[PDB]
Amino acid sequence: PIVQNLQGQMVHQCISPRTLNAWVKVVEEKAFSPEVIPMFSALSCGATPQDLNTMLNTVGGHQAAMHMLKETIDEEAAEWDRLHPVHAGPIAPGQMREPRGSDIAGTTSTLQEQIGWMTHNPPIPVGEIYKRWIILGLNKIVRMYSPTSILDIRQGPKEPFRDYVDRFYKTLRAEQASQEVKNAATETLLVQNANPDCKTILKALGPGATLEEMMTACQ
Amino acid sequence: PIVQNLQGQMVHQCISPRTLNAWVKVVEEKAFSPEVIPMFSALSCGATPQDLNTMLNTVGGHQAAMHMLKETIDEEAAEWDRLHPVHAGPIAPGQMREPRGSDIAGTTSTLQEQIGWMTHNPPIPVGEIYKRWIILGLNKIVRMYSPTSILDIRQGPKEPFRDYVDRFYKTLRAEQASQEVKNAATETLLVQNANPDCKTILKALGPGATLEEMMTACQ
Amino acid sequence: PIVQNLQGQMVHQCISPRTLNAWVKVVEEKAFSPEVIPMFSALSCGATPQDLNTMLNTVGGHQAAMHMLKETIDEEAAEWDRLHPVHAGPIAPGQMREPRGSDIAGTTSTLQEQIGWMTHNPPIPVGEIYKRWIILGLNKIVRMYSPTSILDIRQGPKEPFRDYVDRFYKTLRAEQASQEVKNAATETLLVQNANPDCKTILKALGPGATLEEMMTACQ
Amino acid sequence: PIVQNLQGQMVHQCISPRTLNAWVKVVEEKAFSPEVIPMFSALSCGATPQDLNTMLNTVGGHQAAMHMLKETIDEEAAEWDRLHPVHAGPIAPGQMREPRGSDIAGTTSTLQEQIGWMTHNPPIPVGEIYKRWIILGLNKIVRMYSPTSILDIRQGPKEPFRDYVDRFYKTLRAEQASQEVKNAATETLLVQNANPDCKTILKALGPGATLEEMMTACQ
Amino acid sequence: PIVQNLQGQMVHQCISPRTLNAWVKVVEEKAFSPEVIPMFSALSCGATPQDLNTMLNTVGGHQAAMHMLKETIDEEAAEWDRLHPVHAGPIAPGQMREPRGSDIAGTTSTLQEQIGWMTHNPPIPVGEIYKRWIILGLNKIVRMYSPTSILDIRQGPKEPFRDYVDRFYKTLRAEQASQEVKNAATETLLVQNANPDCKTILKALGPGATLEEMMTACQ
Amino acid sequence: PIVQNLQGQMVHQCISPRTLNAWVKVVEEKAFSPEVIPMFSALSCGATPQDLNTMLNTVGGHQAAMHMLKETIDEEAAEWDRLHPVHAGPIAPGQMREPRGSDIAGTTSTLQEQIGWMTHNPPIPVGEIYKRWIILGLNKIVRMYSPTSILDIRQGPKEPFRDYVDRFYKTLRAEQASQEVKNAATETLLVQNANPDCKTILKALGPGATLEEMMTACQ
Ligand SMILES: [Cl-]
Ligand SMILES: [Cl-]
Ligand SMILES: [Cl-]
Ligand SMILES: [Cl-]
Ligand SMILES: [Cl-]
Ligand SMILES: [Cl-]
Ligand SMILES: [Cl-]
Ligand SMILES: [Cl-]
Ligand SMILES: [Cl-]
Ligand SMILES: [Cl-]
Ligand SMILES: [Cl-]
Ligand SMILES: [Cl-]
Ligand SMILES: [Cl-]
Ligand SMILES: [Cl-]
Ligand SMILES: [Cl-]
Ligand SMILES: [Cl-]
Ligand SMILES: [Cl-]
Ligand SMILES: [Cl-]
Ligand SMILES: [Cl-]
Ligand SMILES: [Cl-]
Ligand SMILES: [Cl-]
Ligand SMILES: [Cl-]
Ligand SMILES: [Cl-]
Ligand SMILES: [Cl-]
Ligand SMILES: [Cl-]
Ligand SMILES: [Cl-]
Ligand SMILES: [Cl-]
Ligand SMILES: [Cl-]
Ligand SMILES: [Cl-]
Ligand SMILES: [Cl-]
Repeated sequence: PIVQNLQGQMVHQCISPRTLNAWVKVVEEKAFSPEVIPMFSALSCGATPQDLNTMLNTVGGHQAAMHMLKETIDEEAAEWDRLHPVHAGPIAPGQMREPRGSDIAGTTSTLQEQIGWMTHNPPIPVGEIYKRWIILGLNKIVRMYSPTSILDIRQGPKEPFRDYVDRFYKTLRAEQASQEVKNAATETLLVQNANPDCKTILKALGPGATLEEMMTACQ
Repeated sequence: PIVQNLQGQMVHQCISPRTLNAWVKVVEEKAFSPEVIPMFSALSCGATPQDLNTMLNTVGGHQAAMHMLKETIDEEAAEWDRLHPVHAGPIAPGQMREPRGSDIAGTTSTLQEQIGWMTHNPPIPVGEIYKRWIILGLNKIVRMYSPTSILDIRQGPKEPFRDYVDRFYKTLRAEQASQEVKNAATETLLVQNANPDCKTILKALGPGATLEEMMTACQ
Repeated sequence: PIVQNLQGQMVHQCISPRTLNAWVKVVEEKAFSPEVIPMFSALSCGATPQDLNTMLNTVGGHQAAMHMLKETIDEEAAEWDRLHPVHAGPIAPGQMREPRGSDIAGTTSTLQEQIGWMTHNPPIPVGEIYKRWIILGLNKIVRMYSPTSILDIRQGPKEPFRDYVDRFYKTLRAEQASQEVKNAATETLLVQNANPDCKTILKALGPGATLEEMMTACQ
Repeated sequence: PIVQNLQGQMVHQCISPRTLNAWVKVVEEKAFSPEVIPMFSALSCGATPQDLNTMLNTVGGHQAAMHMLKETIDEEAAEWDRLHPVHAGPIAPGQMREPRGSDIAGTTSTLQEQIGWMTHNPPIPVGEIYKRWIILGLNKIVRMYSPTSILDIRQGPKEPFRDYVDRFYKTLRAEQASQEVKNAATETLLVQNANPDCKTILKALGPGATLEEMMTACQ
Repeated sequence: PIVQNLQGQMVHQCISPRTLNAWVKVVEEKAFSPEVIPMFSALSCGATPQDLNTMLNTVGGHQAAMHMLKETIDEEAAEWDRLHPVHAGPIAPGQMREPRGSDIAGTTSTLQEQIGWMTHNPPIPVGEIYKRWIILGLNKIVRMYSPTSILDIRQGPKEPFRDYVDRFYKTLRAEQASQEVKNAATETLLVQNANPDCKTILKALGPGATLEEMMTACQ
Repeated sequence: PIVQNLQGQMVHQCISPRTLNAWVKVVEEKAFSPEVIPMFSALSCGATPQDLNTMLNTVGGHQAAMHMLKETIDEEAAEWDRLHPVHAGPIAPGQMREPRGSDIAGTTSTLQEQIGWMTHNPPIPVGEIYKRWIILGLNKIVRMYSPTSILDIRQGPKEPFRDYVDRFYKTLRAEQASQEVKNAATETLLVQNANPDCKTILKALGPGATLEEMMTACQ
């Protein structure tokens, strides 16, 4: 990654074996669960496009998802080239060439060029731009591999309300619905999909009840 | 986190894989036991709002609690906006804009802005302010998930007084009662809920006896 | 902890996940064995009062001992206030306020104030003062939880003298007797509690024999 | 490796025990799977030719592949000598001698000479040149040890399309075919080798369908 | 330990949790085998007397040996006081007081005083002096706990000569005999204690044969 | 080891617990396999003679080999003294005394003297000179403990050619034959010791075939 050393200058460091192993293990253990994406974003803190390609390519298996990830990366790279056409001309002695879509993806750019963009003033954060493309493609993989729909998450007649809400927002997180549909899930599906005994209690609670108040009422 | 390097300047460092893994493991092993909160506060030492959101979002499962945590965060963010209304106007070339409630929660603020507030002179510690909101919501989760009331912790007729006091303050810690009710628990419930043999000995001890004196007397 | 960086200035560092995990594990594995106290003192090297409270509060269970530890801390804090009454008045622009007993315990003082005392010239080592209070309370827990008295440690008729001396000083260490009673344990109880065959040999050795000479004679 | 320290100067560091152990373990666990090559490239970040020879020589077993790796290294070293014949003459007091093919492979060059080339201005990156030779030979080992041909990867009549695509691109990755043959694998073999039910659905999808659209259609 | 930082000045660092755990584990696993002593010397590199007492006191059990270690430390401390009687008088503003025997053992000296002696110019290496006393006492424990004498290590009639020499020098190492008795062990006891078949071959080899030549001859 | 810090000056660092443990473990797991020697050379990067003696002495067991290692060290030390007789005379205030053979082995030299030679200008690399002696003795141990001769490595009638070549160069590596005998092993013994079916195919391949071509032909 490109990290600021203990002197105030942005320099390159090699990706650590701890970072490499941590990313491989979480994919082996959790696959494409929703919480893997924030783990990927944190383990790739300050990562160059080369570091991002390293983390992706060190993953063995799940190649169906890894190839869906490449298509999303190519789609975003093509959109970047449509919005940022590179202007031909010799690069000034102290400047950097404009990055193409494949340059941000680390496939047509060298590490020195990636360091040059990320450490420029003002900097071109090709690592963070590439990471946005990767996380976008990873989120589509999480939704595709989500097995259960939120409509099928219903509380059992003897299931504790706490365990049911655990399954509810676990499923809703993988579905990655819109903000409007997710915010009202507390007042709509969570009450509708509860068992008759708890739904009766939640009805007498009235609208605008917090999740803490709803879980307390059905305990 | 924002850490002072070995030169006296506050700079940003990426959250370490050791920190990321340590927080995920303690939640997998201890869930929301009371001692998880001081572990979260220590692992998030100097953490930015982005680091705090990272630690929370890397947690898979327990989504009922994680969503109760979001509501507490939104409640505190709304209270911050009520007490600190942002004043409109162009930001001076060397100053920072006033953070909104969602800016402290890391949802509407960039890392550069969070670094700008935390490294300002005087600094706006949005990371520590956000951590106060998170710990507040985490403490409410510990109380809700506390299974046993302190009134039901009674010493068995053959249970050693040491094991009974272990269960007593373990339950009392999760209940997180007031300081007045918790301080007098030594002289009130701890003696009342003891078995007849030890309660007789603790009665002859008289008021004002230390826990060391009470445990010694019933050994 | 407050550590001297690689430039000669005392600055604050966050407590490491390795330090946090090491202290939690040794309590889970060894509880309050005598050797846990030097491990606590080493793991808390240069620790601030906040770091000390962190290590104590991350311990789940053993709450009977942890509450006995709080009473010892409060007793020492009250003794500190009796010997150091804070003088009222505005603090000079470059000075620090006098710490109260609860300030050294980290309950009424901020981290910045603890850094201010520990890095002062001359420094007020509130971390080492607090650690003395904690170790004092921890030593009382080791004695209370010591199951066997030194008077009951006797060598078996067929027990090797080496194993008996292992049990002897293991028990004596947890008892934490006075220096006078512990120094003469070599010449008094260790010989008296040996089996008849080894006691006969140790009698012919004469007074002033080293433990190496006594163990060799009964081999 | 040759790493830039926290002062802006390229200096040598010893290869860490974490790096040494991580490379030995991944070979013990994954042998010559395709994802081992990006792991080798990352673990050898900034590595000198001596570090590269160290990582290769610490591998016990797989000596058939390790000897095939030596022949590829010798072939590339001979090609380097054909394109870069060293010019005889005394080296200037501040310059470096031209590296031979065996000098880049670390067999006829000292560490000081490798540091001299890598830290030169302009630098001769003998470590990255050697790594290109090693990765080239490692890729030939991956293809040779690939057990299954892509033509034999066909979807079962009841096999889910997701698992079939997992096996498809896993096999195709080890085959390491040309870019033209690999890019069209989505529109050609992946549909041809699917079961009759999914092939019918993929036919009605039409050409130019993304892998995300194809996997969704056969779910 | 007192380590030279990355600026050329000798400063104090806290003993690491890795060092603390490594010393406790090797004692739990190997007890007082001969190879534990060089491990103790390496783990205590640059250690202060406080660090040395920390490592010794973190050891639970083996208290018979740990108390024999204290007597050896007191014997050496008394010998130091006999050779270095402290001269009374006020210490100059830039000097250090002469260390007593108990000051080197870390029992009557503070860490600041130990840092003052070790970082003095010229330095008083109280840590290395104390370590010599500890290693001296540890070596006496290794000899006492050595179960087998070198005279009883004889090669079996069917035992391979390699395994017999393994047992020979393993026993001889724990005995820690004199240099004269240990150097000639190759030409004396190693041949005398071999089986009749190998002793016949070693006799025809003649004097002055290396261990490599002796092991080859009896293979 | 003597490592260049982050300021361009060669200073001493204590050998890390990770380095100490890594060397002990690889000897416990792999003994004296050929790949242990490059692991020893890497773990001892920049090691002083004291660090080298530390790594050797921390090895418990295998004392037959460890004593054969001492004789090789003494042989090389005697050869060093024969080629470098120390010249008597007082050492200049800024110079270092000439190292004897036992000084390079770390037995008659202090750490300060070893630092003085290694950090001299020009430096006397006593650590690398000692390491050459150790690796020389370690290689003789690998050959002695090699159980199988290369002449006895023959391909089974149903053994895959890949597994046979694995056993071939594994045995040849431990034998550590000459370069001339090892280079022609591809064209001589590897074909001669193959089964009749593969030997027939390798005969029709003709001379000068690469190992990749030979393994492909017998697959
Ligand atoms: Cl690492
Ligand atoms: Cl995987
Ligand atoms: Cl994310
Ligand atoms: Cl450019
Ligand atoms: Cl609940
Ligand atoms: Cl880490
Ligand atoms: Cl979890
Ligand atoms: Cl807390
Ligand atoms: Cl701003
Ligand atoms: Cl008790
Ligand atoms: Cl850590
Ligand atoms: Cl515990
Ligand atoms: Cl202590
Ligand atoms: Cl103040
Ligand atoms: Cl004994
Ligand atoms: Cl390491
Ligand atoms: Cl292997
Ligand atoms: Cl690669
Ligand atoms: Cl040169
Ligand atoms: Cl799917
Ligand atoms: Cl550590
Ligand atoms: Cl132990
Ligand atoms: Cl030693
Ligand atoms: Cl003094
Ligand atoms: Cl042998
Ligand atoms: Cl370490
Ligand atoms: Cl071993
Ligand atoms: Cl080597
Ligand atoms: Cl000298
Ligand atoms: Cl093959």
